[PDB]
Amino acid sequence: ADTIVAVELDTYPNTDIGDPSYPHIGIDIKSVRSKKTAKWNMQNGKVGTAHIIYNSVDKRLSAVVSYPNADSATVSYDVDLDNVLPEWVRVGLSASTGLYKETNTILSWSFTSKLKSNSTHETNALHFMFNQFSKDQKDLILQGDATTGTDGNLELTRVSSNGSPQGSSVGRALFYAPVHIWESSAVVASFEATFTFLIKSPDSHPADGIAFFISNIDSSIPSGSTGRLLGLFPDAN
Amino acid sequence: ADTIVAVELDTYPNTDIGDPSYPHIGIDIKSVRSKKTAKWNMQNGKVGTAHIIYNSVDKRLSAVVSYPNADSATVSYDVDLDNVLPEWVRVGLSASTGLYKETNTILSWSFTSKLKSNSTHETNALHFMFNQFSKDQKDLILQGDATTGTDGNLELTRVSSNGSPQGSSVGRALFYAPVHIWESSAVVASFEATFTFLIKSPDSHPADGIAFFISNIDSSIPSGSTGRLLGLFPDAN
Amino acid sequence: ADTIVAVELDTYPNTDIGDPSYPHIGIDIKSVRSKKTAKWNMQNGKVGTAHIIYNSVDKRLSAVVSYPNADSATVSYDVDLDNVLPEWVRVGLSASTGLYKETNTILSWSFTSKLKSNSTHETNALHFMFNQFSKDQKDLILQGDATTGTDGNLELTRVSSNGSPQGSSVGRALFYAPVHIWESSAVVASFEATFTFLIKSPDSHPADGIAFFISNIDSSIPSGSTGRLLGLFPDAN
Amino acid sequence: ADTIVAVELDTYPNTDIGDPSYPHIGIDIKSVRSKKTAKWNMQNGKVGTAHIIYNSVDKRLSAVVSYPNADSATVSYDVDLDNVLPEWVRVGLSASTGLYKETNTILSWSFTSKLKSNSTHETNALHFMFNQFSKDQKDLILQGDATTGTDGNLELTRVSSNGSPQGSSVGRALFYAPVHIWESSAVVASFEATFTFLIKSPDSHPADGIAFFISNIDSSIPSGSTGRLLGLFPDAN
Ligand SMILES: [Ca+2]
Ligand SMILES: [Ca+2]
Ligand SMILES: [Ca+2]
Ligand SMILES: [Ca+2]
Ligand SMILES: [Mn+2]
Ligand SMILES: [Mn+2]
Ligand SMILES: [Mn+2]
Ligand SMILES: [Mn+2]
Repeated sequence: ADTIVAVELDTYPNTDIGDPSYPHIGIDIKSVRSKKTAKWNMQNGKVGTAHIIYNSVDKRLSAVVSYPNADSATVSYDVDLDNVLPEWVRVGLSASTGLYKETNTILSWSFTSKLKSNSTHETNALHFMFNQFSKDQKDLILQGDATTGTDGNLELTRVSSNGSPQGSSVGRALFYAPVHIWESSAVVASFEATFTFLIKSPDSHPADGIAFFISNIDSSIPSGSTGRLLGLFPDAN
Repeated sequence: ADTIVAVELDTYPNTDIGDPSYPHIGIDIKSVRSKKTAKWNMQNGKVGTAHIIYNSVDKRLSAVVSYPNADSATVSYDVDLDNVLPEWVRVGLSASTGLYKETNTILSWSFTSKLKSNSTHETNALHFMFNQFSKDQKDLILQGDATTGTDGNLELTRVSSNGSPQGSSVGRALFYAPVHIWESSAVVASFEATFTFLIKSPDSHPADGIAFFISNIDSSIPSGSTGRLLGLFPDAN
Repeated sequence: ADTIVAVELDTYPNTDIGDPSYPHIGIDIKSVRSKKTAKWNMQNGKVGTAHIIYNSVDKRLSAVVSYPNADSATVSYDVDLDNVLPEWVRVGLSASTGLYKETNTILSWSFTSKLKSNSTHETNALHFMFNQFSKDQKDLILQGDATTGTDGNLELTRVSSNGSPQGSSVGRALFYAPVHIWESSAVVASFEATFTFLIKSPDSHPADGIAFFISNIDSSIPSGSTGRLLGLFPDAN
Repeated sequence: ADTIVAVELDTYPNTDIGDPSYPHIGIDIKSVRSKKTAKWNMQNGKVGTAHIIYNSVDKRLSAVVSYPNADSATVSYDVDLDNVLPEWVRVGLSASTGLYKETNTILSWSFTSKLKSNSTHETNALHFMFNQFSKDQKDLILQGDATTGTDGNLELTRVSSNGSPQGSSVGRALFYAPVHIWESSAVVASFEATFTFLIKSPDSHPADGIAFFISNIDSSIPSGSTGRLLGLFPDAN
């Protein structure tokens, strides 16, 4: 099985796998049963923004989510990612629906990783920024039901020709290049990610959510990971 | 009196003001008596690099210092800088000598500050990078004995025409623009700084050190702040 | 008198000073009588974006302006800016109204300048990005009628309490730090600027326009530079 | 056959394929017979830096090469790259030796590509920066004799265990992700690249050179492209 670290924007409360009884933001370390959660006042049909930050000095994975005109939600968890993830990873976005559903539309995604060595300075970095997505977006690896180019956006889960979200859908987008998150000479390693999203549903109960994740380079959607598993995990262990 | 937050590279142990009995890196919050220190294996005559990082989510000021071919030193301290510093600040480098002395030569200095609001994204930033310093470096405010342009470097303390460091010297360089570190709409604020330095002395006992600092916009060198006060503080309280 | 280089977004045709008979984008080198113009299909009440680029190898000042859903306009002019401007400059935005009027609202402004020397690499840079403007925006020098903070924007010219633009108005905003555009060791120097603007008028004939400019560090609004002079020039020579 | 655009640092004069009678920098558009050249005072055993710049407004490919303590060389050529290259490309470094030889050592490589659309702003970008290269550099596609990790560098051509360059060698390194250089909504597209290199030879006549190139995504070393063909072209047409 893959190795996954993720920040989830979890729209549906599954209380038997430890979700709180409300939409929430969570930090997931090798399990869908988040290590830490915070209440998230999710707004159906509004564009929101998520930010994720980490560095190897402090060893704290943190995230913040907001909408215009609204207060933010934040969550943090102390974890040494070099003890969880391999030295080379891929980074991605994932989303799912089940019997309950929503659009999982990404309007923008940026990421920056840096490795500073002890050689005079000495800086190594990767940065990408998407503010549109075209039909043939060659620097993304699309998995499952994910598509690019409809209204210039990344649709992680299936949307009907009329714009209605579909149930029982899972999809992911991974950046094409592998990312180097640990190196033996690094004195500080850091990453930051931001994405803007639009979660809409005809229903009072949207599901299931969107996640930013970091994985082994060869990660793939686990079998049966629709719905509450967010396209990330094979089971709810 | 000014308000100062600083990361010190303290080359001389002054044990009556709480220094450990060795060169050390420290976090200074409104006092020269560091809140946290770590041992620093300072190398006379070699070029080193310091990194300083902070964000308003985690509220942890951290620093790392290294040389080529050597292990690093690091220090961290939990502090909410919005409860210490004003909303607008200046950022700078400071150094001093006393009866013991050293060169306090800066070869490069970079800084990045970001304020992310809840408006769609919404990013505000300041970045500067110096890898040389000319004679008339109009975007630096020089204080005390600091000069620019000798061998293209920033000499924080006085150096004789022959290159020998002088005693009883203090000097600072502040970036010309004020820096916005808090704003009411910000959902995350962060800063990072890096500088490369060359501390050389003819003597077995160099003094006194170099600091990266953040201050009120109108900060000036306190009277009598040569030597152990690092050009930062009026007394050792 | 100041030394001015500017890219004008000129909303009102003043045919006796060489304007074409339509709104236009122009390159202004020490005169309001542009060296080069292109037709600009200005849209009253819509948010547009302008981009300005230059480097010292090619010695060509270029600009592009667009709106969403519309084609762009572009203009270029061959000019060695080191023969026009001093080594240190300030950069700014300017706008005016006369007997005809418009809002001259800036929603965002970014700028990047780089000087690459022959020392190993060796990079020097300044970057700033504003996506909001607060009431007390200490890193801007405001001149004339310019204000910050109304709806989070920079209003270059006066707007009544009800939002109606006023006539006979001029205002500018300059970045606080001086900018180094030439240095003796530089092997390549470049700059890029972007700003987003909203020009609205109740009238079929808006005036007078918005400009991005580069000037001597001590530049000030010339006497009598409302209307067709764009807050930039003392006369129409 | 591949489609190649390159900037060559050509160390050996092959006068029957149009080289000038001295080391030179050149712009190569689909042929090893440069469209434009300039004299290059190459220094055996010294670290140099090359810069390459282009944008779609001006349609001018320019390059500058220098050493510390020395004057620069520059070359430019007017060319619309959207009429030469496909919309998606890979970017790379190439080098070769023949019966004459040199080390073709890369110490650093950076690249930035940007696509600005007419949507509010709207920015898309890719940036990478290498200041070291490890043994298993997963974000580089190595071709031919290229290796990474010896002394932390990228060795494009073969070097014996003792550090002597070998003859009859060719090697390339391409960034792993495809790069988007044209898009239908872009109003400005640009790229910039920088690399630092060390060309050393025991011989009074080093050969053959180093190039930065842009190619179809599936580009490979052409058969027989050692020596004067620089790992780029199948023949000297
Ligand atoms: Ca759930
Ligand atoms: Ca001390
Ligand atoms: Ca006019
Ligand atoms: Ca040749
Ligand atoms: Mn959950
Ligand atoms: Mn101390
Ligand atoms: Mn005009
Ligand atoms: Mn040639």
